[PDB]
Amino acid sequence: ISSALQNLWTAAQAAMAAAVKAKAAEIAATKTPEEAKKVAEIAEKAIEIGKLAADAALGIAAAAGGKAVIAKMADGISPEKQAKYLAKFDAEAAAAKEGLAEAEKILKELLKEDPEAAKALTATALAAAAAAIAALL
Repeated sequence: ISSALQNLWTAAQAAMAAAVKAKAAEIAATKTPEEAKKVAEIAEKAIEIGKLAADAALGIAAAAGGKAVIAKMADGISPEKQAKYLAKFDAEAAAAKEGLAEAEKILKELLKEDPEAAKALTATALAAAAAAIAALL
């Protein structure tokens, strides 16, 4: 049902987090335990960045697809309903861009905490997110 789709998305997010944590273990192995704890916290925030970016990309793509669907159902539907659903979809895209802004907010502080670990963990998170987004679509 929608059950299995949510199970798929849950498992994809779990794979993303597992990739980020594997990279985090690689980084922490060359650090003191006291700095490795910091690496772990940066890894958690990078996992969050990856989830946000994936959700935002999916929302933007769904909104664009819906607006294209309305642009074919041209005079098949009244201009009033056209505007109704084009707006609903613009709000959908706006929420996705809000998620992107929050991801940027987190990335800027992670760069203010440890730029090299932030860069590596966020690159791993975004790559796992791209792989999941492509696998779903």
